[PDB]
Amino acid sequence: TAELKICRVNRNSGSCLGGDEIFLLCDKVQKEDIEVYFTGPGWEARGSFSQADVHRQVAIVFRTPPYADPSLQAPVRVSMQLRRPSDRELSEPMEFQYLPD
Amino acid sequence: TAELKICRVNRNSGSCLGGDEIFLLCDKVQKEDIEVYFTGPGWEARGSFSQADVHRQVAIVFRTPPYADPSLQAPVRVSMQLRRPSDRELSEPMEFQYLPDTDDRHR
Repeated sequence: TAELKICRVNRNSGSCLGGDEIFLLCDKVQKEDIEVYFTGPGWEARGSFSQADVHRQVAIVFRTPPYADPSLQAPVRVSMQLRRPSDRELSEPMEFQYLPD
Repeated sequence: TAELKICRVNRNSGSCLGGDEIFLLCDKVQKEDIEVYFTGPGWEARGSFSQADVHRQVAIVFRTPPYADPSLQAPVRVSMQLRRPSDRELSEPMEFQYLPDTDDRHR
């Protein structure tokens, strides 16, 4: 039922230390059944936010998670995706790059 | 405050030269009847965006207008509000701080 779609973001790169605030505009989602996933080879972490951070079901403001390597020497590419935990549905991925701090 | 309301923004400060991208979350608005109104003593300006920049009536991504003075030496706080042209309704004001900036091409 329904699909997940990332429409726009304020940024697609951030520090490998995590903690950057991201504004993500999306198609209708359910605040109690939604997450933001970051994935790379041998690594996965969720964006940090609460239900109050989901605005009118069409935008999520969250903080990026720390990357697996806190002392990056060059950019690394990971995928950012919306994920509905109930049915495991995933949105098409968006490129996100973690950078040296 | 009645119906127009700014709920959250990605940043509340930017260059006095304008052009900074702002993500503003708000209560329901009509894309063809809404604007972001900046004001200060004897100065007014509007944020720049297209109707396509209004996301599902509850979010606006816009570029800040340039402040009245590009020679700003110290930060200056101004007001930022949602404004509805049709009935001139205004949201409660949010503070925005313009910051000094330079352009090697402008003297």
